[PDB]
Amino acid sequence: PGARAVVWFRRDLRVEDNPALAAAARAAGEVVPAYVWAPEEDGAYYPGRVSRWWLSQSLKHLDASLRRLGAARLVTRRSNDAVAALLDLVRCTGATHLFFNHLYDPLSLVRDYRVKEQLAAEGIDVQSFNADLLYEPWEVLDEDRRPFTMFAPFWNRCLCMPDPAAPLLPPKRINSGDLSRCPWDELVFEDESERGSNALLARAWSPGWQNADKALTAFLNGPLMDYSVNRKKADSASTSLLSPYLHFGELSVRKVFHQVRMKQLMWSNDGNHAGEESCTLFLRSIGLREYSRYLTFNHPCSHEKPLLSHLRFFPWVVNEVYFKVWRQGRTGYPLVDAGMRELWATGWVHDRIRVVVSSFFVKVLQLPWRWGMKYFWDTLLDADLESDALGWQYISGSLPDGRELDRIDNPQFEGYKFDPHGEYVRRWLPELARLPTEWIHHPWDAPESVLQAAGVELGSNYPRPIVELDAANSRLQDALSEMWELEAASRA
Amino acid sequence: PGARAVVWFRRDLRVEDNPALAAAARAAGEVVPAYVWAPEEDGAYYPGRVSRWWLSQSLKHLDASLRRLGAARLVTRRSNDAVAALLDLVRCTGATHLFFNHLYDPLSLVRDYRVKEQLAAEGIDVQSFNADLLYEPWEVLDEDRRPFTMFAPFWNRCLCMPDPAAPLLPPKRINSGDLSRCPWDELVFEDESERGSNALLARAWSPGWQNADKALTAFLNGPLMDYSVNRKKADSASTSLLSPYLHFGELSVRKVFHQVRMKQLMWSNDGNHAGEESCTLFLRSIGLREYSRYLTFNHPCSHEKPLLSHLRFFPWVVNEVYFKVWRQGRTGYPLVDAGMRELWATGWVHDRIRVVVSSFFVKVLQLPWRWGMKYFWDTLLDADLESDALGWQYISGSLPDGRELDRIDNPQFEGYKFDPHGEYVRRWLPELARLPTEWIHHPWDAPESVLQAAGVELGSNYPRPIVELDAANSRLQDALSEMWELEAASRA
Amino acid sequence: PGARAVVWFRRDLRVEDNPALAAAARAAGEVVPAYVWAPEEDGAYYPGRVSRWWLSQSLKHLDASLRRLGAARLVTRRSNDAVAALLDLVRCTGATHLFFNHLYDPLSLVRDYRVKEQLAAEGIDVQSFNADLLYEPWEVLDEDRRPFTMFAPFWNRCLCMPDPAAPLLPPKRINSGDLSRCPWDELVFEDESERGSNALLARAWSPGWQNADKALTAFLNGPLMDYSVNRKKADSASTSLLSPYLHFGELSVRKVFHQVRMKQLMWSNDGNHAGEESCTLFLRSIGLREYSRYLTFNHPCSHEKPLLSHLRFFPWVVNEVYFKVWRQGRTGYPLVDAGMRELWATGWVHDRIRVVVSSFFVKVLQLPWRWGMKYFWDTLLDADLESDALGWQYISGSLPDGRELDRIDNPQFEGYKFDPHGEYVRRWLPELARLPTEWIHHPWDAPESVLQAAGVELGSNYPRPIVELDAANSRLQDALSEMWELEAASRA
Amino acid sequence: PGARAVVWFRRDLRVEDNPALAAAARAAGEVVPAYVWAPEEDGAYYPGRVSRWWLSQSLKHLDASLRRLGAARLVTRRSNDAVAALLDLVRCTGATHLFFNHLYDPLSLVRDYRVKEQLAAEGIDVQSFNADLLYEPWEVLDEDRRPFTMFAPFWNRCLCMPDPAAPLLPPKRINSGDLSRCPWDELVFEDESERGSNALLARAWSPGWQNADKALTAFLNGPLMDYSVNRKKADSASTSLLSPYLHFGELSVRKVFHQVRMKQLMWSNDGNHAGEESCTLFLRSIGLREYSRYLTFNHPCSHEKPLLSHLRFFPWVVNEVYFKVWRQGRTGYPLVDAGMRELWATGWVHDRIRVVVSSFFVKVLQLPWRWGMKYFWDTLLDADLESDALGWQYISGSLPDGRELDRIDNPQFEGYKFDPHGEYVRRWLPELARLPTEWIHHPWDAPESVLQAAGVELGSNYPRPIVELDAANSRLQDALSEMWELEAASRA
Ligand SMILES: Cc1cc2nc3c(=O)[nH]c(=O)nc-3n(C[C@H](O)[C@H](O)[C@H](O)COP(=O)(O)OP(=O)(O)OC[C@H]3O[C@@H](n4cnc5c(N)ncnc54)[C@H](O)[C@@H]3O)c2cc1C
Repeated sequence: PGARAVVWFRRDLRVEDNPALAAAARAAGEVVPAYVWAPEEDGAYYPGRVSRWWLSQSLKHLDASLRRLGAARLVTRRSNDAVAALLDLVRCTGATHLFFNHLYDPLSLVRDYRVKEQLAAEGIDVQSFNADLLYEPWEVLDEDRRPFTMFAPFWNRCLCMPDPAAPLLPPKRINSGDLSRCPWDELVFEDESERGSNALLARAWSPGWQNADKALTAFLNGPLMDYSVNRKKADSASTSLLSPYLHFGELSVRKVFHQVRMKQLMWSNDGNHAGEESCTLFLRSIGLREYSRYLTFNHPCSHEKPLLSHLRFFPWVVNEVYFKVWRQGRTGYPLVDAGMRELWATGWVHDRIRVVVSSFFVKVLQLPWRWGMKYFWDTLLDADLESDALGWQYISGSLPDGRELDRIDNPQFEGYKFDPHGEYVRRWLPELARLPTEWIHHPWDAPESVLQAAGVELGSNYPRPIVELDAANSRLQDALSEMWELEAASRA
Repeated sequence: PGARAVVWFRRDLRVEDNPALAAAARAAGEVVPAYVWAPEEDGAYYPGRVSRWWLSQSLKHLDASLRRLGAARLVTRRSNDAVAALLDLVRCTGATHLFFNHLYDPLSLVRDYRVKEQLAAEGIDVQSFNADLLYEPWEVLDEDRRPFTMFAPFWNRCLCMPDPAAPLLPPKRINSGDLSRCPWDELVFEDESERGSNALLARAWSPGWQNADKALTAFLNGPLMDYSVNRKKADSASTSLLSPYLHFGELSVRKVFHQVRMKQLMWSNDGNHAGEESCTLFLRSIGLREYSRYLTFNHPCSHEKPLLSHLRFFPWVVNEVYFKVWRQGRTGYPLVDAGMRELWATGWVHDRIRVVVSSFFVKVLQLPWRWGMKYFWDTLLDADLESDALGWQYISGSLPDGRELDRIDNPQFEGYKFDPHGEYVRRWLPELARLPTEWIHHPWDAPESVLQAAGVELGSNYPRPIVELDAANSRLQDALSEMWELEAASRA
Repeated sequence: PGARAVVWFRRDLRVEDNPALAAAARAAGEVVPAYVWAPEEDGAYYPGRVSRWWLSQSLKHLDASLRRLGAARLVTRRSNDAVAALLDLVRCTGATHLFFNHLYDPLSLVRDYRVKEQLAAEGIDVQSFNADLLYEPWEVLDEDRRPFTMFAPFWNRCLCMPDPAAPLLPPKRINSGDLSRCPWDELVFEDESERGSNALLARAWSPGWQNADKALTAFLNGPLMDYSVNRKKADSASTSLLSPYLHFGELSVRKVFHQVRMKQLMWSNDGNHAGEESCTLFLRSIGLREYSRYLTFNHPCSHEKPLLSHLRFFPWVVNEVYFKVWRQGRTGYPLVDAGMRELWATGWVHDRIRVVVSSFFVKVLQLPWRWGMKYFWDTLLDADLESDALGWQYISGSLPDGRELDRIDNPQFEGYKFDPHGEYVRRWLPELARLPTEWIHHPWDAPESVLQAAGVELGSNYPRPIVELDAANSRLQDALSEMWELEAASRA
Repeated sequence: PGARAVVWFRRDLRVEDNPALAAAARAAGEVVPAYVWAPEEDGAYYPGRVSRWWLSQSLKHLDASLRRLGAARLVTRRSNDAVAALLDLVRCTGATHLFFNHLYDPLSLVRDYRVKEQLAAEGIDVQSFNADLLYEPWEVLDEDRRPFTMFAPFWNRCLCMPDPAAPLLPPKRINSGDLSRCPWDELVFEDESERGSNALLARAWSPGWQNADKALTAFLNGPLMDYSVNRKKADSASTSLLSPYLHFGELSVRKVFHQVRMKQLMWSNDGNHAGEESCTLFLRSIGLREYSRYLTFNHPCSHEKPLLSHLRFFPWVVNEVYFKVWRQGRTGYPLVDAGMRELWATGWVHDRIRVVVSSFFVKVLQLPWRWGMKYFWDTLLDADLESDALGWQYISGSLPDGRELDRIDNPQFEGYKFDPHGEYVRRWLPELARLPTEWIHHPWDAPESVLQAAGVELGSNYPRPIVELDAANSRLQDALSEMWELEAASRA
C-alpha cells in the first residue's frame, strides 16, 4: 500500500500468469504498467518488418486489456537508451519498485543487469522472475553438474524432473496512479509504405493476449488428438499454430503444459490410446523451445563466436539473384515454392517445410546463411532469434543431433512425407494445380508429354529449376571438402 | 525411494490435485493406496441408502483409474475399528509413511487425531493436508482474531484474500509394492434387495473421478454464461449439477475456482458484461460450501448442543402418516410434490426447490426436523452432513441470515419465482399435466369448473391438500408463541 | 376471367397441391375461399373437444396464409344448414363456380350430392376432385371387378399399380373480389371454460398448413432411416408424428409419397440397405389410411349396420367408475397408464400403445366400446372417424386380419416389445419411476420386498390393479361363449 | 408385356423423371438401356477434353445405377454411324420399340429425324419426349404467333404461363432381357496421356446421377437464401454450382423448378422477405438456359450463318502467343488471371467472371472469338454449345440485350462488383497475395513504392500487363469503325 510499483514487460504481453503483475500488486497497491521502445540500442538487429506488425497489435490488445483490468493506460515511452527510460519513468511515476520479467536472449542478457546495477544504485528495488520459460535453464543439470550437448537427455531428465508451476490467476483488478500525463509517446512500428499491405496478416492470424488464450483452447479439442500421426503432414491444420502467440508470451507456456498434461490424463482413462502418445509428443515439441532457451543461455552465441562458426571456412557463391528467386515462388522446386509463397503471403509456414526451404538455402543454393536468417527474421511473426537460431543450427550440420550437412534431401519423397496427396502445393502454387501428384514435386523429371497433359510448360507457367539439382549435390560435396581441407590447414 | 508410503482417502476420490497422492510419491517411491469401511464406528449415523450407491461406483472408478496410473489395486479393508486397520495395513504393506487428507466433519474430527496419536506412538509419520476445501477454516479471521456469525462478510473478506492454490497435476504414474495379497475384503455398500432398483440413478447421474472432470468442463461452455439470470429457475438445466461430484471430492474445488475465474477473465475482455456477473455469482455459490465447512469447524455441532437447539422447546405433531405422504408425491402441493417425486426418482433436486420442500416439512407439516434430515441423508447423492446441516439451519429460523421461521411461503408466487411457465411440475407431475399454469401450483384455489376443464378431480388424480394451508399458518404462529412462551419460562 | 369462382374446404386445409384451389384460379380469375361451420347438422356426432382446438388454429393459419397468397380473407359463415350456406354465399359473393374437395366419410358422403343437386338446380357448376387420398377407393379393384376383404392384397395390388399424381405446386398468387363484407361470422370452436387448459397442446404440437410441411421434411432427414427397426418402440421419437397434420389435409398425402419414394431411391444407390426396407415399411403405414378410406367407402358403416355389429350379442358391464379409472392414469397397469396419462396430457399416443389401451378397454374392462370411441374422438387431435373406426375394428376381433378377440395380451412382454428398457413408463408415470424394469409393467407380480426397494406401495403411490388380470381373462372367455351361444340362438 | 423396348439417352443421364424410361417400361415389360458413341459423325466438333472426363464418369454412375434398378447393364456400342447402331441394336436386342429423349442442338436436330425416318421405315415405333427443358421452345409464342428477340418478355410471359410438369418418380425396378452378350464395346473417352492429370477434377467436382440430386438438395438449405445479394460475388460459394449436372441432365430441370418454387412458398409464409426475392432470381437464372434452347431452336445457328455473323467484317490480330498467355494465368490482369487459373485448374468458373475473361478475349486481345470458344468447349465441364453459344453472343455486341461491344470494362470496379475484398484473386493468384486490395486488380496503376511494400515486382512475380489497357481501348474503337466502315461498303 506504500507506493506505486511499476512493471515493464517486453516479451510477456499477457495479464494472466505474469509474475511481474503478481509482484507489483503484491508489494505496492498502486501499479502502473509500461513498455519501452529503444530499438537503435536494442542493437543490430531490429525486430523484422512483420514481427513489428504483430507487436503493435499486441500492445493495442494489451493497452485496452490493461485498461479494463485497471484503468491506467499502457504507457509508451521511446528513448535512445532503455536504462535511461525507467529512470525517466520512476521519477515521473513517483515509484519505488520496478518489477519485470526475465529474457534469456543475448541482446538483453546484459541489459537486465545494467537495468539492475544502474537502478539499484538509485535504491529502487529492481526485481524480476520467470514467466517466459518452463524449466529455468539454470535449473537443469547433467549427472554431476555439467551441461547437455544434445536434446535427447535434456528432455529425458526434464520429464522425471518435478512438475513446473501451475499458472497464476490474473490479479482481480488493478489501478494506476496519476497517468500524470507523464510519457505518452505514440510508437512507430511500421513504415508508412507497408501499412496497408501488412494487414492481410490479420486475415490468417489474429494477435492478442486474449486471442492467444483461445488459440490454444481450440487446439486441444480438435487438432491435438490426431496430432501424433499428422504432425509431419503439412497439408492440413495438423499443428497448434501457436508459436508467435508463445513467442511474445501472450500464451503462458505453463498454462499450456498444465492443459496438455490434463488432456493426456483424461484420454488415458478414456481409453484413447493414441491421445496419450499424441499428447506426449506435443509436449516434446514444446520442449524444443525450452532447449532453445537453454542453448543460448549455455553457449556464448554472441560476438563474435557465431552460432555457425564451423562453416566459417565454407565457400558459397555470393549471388544476389539466386537469393531473389528464393525470396519468391520461382525456384523451380514446388515444395520450396509453396512454402516460399506462404511465408511471404502469411508470415508462417509449417515447421517441417521450414527445413525444406531453409535447407534448400544453404544446401543447393549454397548461399550465405546470414541472408536466410534476415529474411526469416524480417518476414516471420513467430521470430525469436533464440529458437530460430536453433532451427538454423539443426538444419545445417551443427547440432550433434541435427541432420547431416553433407546430404541433400531428394524432394520427391521428402514431399511425400510432408504433402502426401500433394495439396499443399496447389493451394499456393496453382500454376501447376493440375499435373498429377506422382511428380508434382518433380516437374522436371516427369515426361514432356505429361507436362502437356497438365499444361505446365516450364518457362511459361512454373519456371525451370534454378541449379538443376544433380550438380549442386556434386558441388556441395566438393564445397564440404574444401571446408574439411582448409580447417585442417588452419589447425596448424 | 526408501520405503512404501501409503495414502488412505475417504472423501477425496480423485487422482488429480490430491496432495496425499503428491506426498506419498514424494517421500516414498513405492505408493500403495487404500480405503477402509468401518461404518459401525463411523458412528450413528451411517451414510444413506444412495450415498452408498454412489460411493461404491466411485471406488470402482477409483480402483480401475488407480490401477491404470499405477498397477496396484485399490485395497479394500473393512474392520470394526478404523484406527486398528491402518495398523493392520502398515505391517501388512510394510510401510513407514501414511498420508491422507483432512476432513472437517465432527464424526471424523476426532478420528484423525486418534489416527495420529495411535499412529505416532508407532513411529509412523502420519501427515495429511488440504484438498477438500478452498480457504482453510482456520485461515480466515474477523478484524481482530474472531469468527463470522453471518455469510456476508466471510465471503466479502475471502474475496480480497489471496488467490488459493492452483490445482496440482496428477502424478506421472505410480506403483504398488506387493499387493501382498494382503487385505482384499470385498465391500458391501447396498443391501441385496435394493440393488436393481438403485441403478436408475445411473440413467440421470454418472459418478466417477473422470465423469466429474467433464461434469464441470461441460458446464462452463454451456449453462455457466446465462446462469446469473436463471440460477433461480428450476425448470431447466440452470445449474452446475456438480454437487455430489464435489461432495466426495471427485472434482477439485480449486480446479473449479481456477477455471471459473478464468472464464470470467475471458468474458470481461470479450465484452460479455453478463458473463462476469454470472461468473461471480457462481463463485459465491461455491463459497456457500466453504462457509459450511467453516461453521461446523467453528461451532460445536456435536453431542449434544444440536444445530437446531433453539427449536428445542417447539411443539410439533409426531404424526407418522403426514410424513409418509410427504415422503412421496401426495401432499397436495405440486411444487413440493414434483420435488418429492424427483428426489426419490433421481437423488437430486434443485437447491431452491429443496427449500420449498424442506420448509414445507418444518413449517406446515410441523413435523420433527430430524425426520426430514434422515430422509435427505438417506435419499440424496450429494449428502454431506456439513452443507446439509447448513441448509437445514438457513431454512428454519436459525442462521441470522437464514429466512424467517415465522413466515410460511405462499406457494403460488414462490412457484412463479422458481417455475414460471410451470413445466417443472408436469415433467414429474403429469396427473395435472393439463391444468393451465395460472394455478398449477394452486389447484385448490382455482375454480371447480376449471379443474374439470383440465381433468384434475382432487381425490382421483392429484390428492386434496394435506392440512389446508391457512390453518397451519395460523398454528405455526401459536406454535412459535409457545416456543417464545416456554423459553422465557426456563430462562428462570 | 369471367367471374369469381369460390372454393370451400373442410378437411383439406392447405394451399399446396389443392386441386380445388387449382381449379378455381383456372376457370375464374377471381377466387374467394370459404369454410362453413354447421355442426348441429353435421350430425351426431361432433368433432371432439381437441379436434376443435386444432381446427381453430389451422383456420387461423389458413386465413393468414390465404390472405398472403391473395388478400381476401378466409370467409367464415356459420349456419344451421350447410347446403343453405353456399347459396347464401354464391349470391353474396356474386359467383358462378363452386369447387371443393371430396370427403369419403359417411356423414358427408350424402352431403356432397345434396350440395350438388341443390346447387346444380341453381345452374352453378359444382365440381370437386381428389386431394385427400392417394388411390381413389373406386380406382382399385379385385381380379374380376370385386372388393378386398383384407389389407394384404389391397396394398400388394396398389404397389404394382401406377404411380399416383405428383403434387401440384401452389398457385402463384390469388385474389378476392369484394370481401363485400358479406358473411364474417366469427366462429366458436371451444367452450370458454377449457380455453386456457387447452393450449398446452401447443407445447407438444404445433398445427398449421406450414407447420405440417416441415413436420414431414424434418422426419425424412432424421427418424425415417432407422424406422424399420424402431416403429414398434414407443420410448423414442420413432415415428412420423404426422397424423393430425395428415388428417386435416395440411400435409399432402402424395407430397409425402413422392418424397418418401425419392428417399428410398437415394438410399438404394447410397448402398443403405436398411433405408429401403425402412422406407417401404413407412409407405405401407400410409397405405393403412388409404385402406381406411376404402373400407368406409366399401362397406356401409352407417345407420345402423354398425362397424362392430358382431359384438351385438356381447354382454359387458355398464360400469361408469371402471371407465373413469380408465379415463385417467389409475388402472394399475403401467403401460396402459402412461398411455392414458399422455393421451389426455397431449392428445397423441403411439399407435402400438393405442392398441394396448384400446384393447384393455374392450378386453379386460369388458366395457361398451362406444364409450372408448367417444373419448378417443373427444381427446385426440388426429381423430378421423374413418381411420379411428378402422383401428377399433382391427383391435377387437372384426377385421379378418385384426388380432384375436379371444386373446388378452399379457402386459409384461407386450411391454418389452413396445418399451424395452421401460422409459416410456417413467416419463409419464414417475410415481414408480424407480422400481427396476424387470417388472415395471407388472408391479403386482413382483415381490413385496422389491416394491419397497423402490417405494411403490400400491394404494399410496400407484394404485392396485383394477380387475386383477386373471379373472377378466377367465370372464372374457365366458363372455365370448355367450356371444357364440346367443348368435346361434338367433340364427333361428 | 409384349416385347423388349429399348431407351437410348445422350444428355439425360438420370433415372428419375426420365420420360423415356417411363415410356419403355410402360409399353414393353422388358427394357434394356443403351448409349452410343459415334463421335466422328457426331460432327466437328467433338465434346472437349474434360466434357469427356465427366461423361465417362456419369456413364459409370449410370451403369451401376441402372444395374441396381434393373440388372442388365448399360450397353455401350461405338460405331461410325449412329443411325446404323440402333439398327445393329434392335435386331441384336430383339426389340420392337425404341424410345429416347429430345435434344435441341443443331448437330442432333437432324439426327433425331433420320433416327426416325430410317427407323420408321423398319416399322420400329421410334418415339421421344421432353426431359431436357422446362418450357418446350415451340410451346411459347409472341402475342400473335411470332418469336422473341430479347430475354425480357420471353420470361415475363413464361412466368404467367402454366406450371410445368412435376417430376415423374423413377420406375420401381426394371429388367433386361438377354444382355445377349450382344454389343459390349468398352468406350474410349480420354487419351491415355491425360488420364492421371484429369482426375483432380474429382477433387472439386463429383459427377453422377446421384451426386447431382444432392448437389441441389444441399444448395436449397444453404446458399439459396442469401443468393439474391451475393449472386454477383465470386469470392464465395454464392451460386448453385449445379450447371454441368444440369447440362448432362443428371439433375431434372423441373425437379429443381418444383423444389425452388416450394422453398419460395415456405419462405413467404415464413416471413422471410428476402428468400422470395432470392428465390425468384434463381428461377430467372434457370430461365436463361430455357431461352438458350429457345434461341438455337429459333434461329439457324448452323452452317454457315454463324452466331456472330455481325463481326464478320471485323479485323482482329491472328496472334498465337497472345492467346497462349490468355490460355494461362499470365495476362497481367488479376481478375482475368484468377479466372484463367481456375478454369484450367478445375473446369468451372463463376458466371460473372466468365464474362470478364471472355470479354477480355474479344475486347482487349482482339483475337478471333472462335479461339475462345474452343478452349471453353475443351476445358469446361458445363459445356453445352447451346448455352455457351448464348454466353458468347450476350458478351460481344450481338444480343439486343447483351452488353455493348464498344465498351471495354474497366477492371478496377468491375472487380469490386465481383470480388469486393479481393480474396478471389489470392486464392488462385497468391503471387500477389499481399498487395492491398485497393489495387489488387490494378497492379500497374498503383505506385512503385507500394508494389515493393507487397513484393510484386511485375516481371518477376506477376507479369506486366499484355497490351497496356489504354491502347487496346483506343484500337477497338478504330476496329469497330472499320466494321461499320466496311459493312456499309458491302451493303452495296
Ligand atoms: C434444505 C437444503 C438442503 C441441502 N442439502 C445439501 C447436501 O446434502 N449436500 C450439498 O452439497 N449441498 C446441500 N444444500 C445446498 C444446495 O442446495 C446444494 O448445493 C444444491 O442442491 C446443489 O445443486 P448444484 O449442483 O446445482 O449447486 P451449484 O449451484 O451448481 O453450485 C455448486 C456448489 O454450490 C454449493 N452450495 C450452493 N448452495 C449451498 C448451500 N445453501 N449450502 C451449502 N452449499 C451450497 C454447493 O456446495 C455446490 O457444491 C442444501 C440446501 C438446502 C436449502
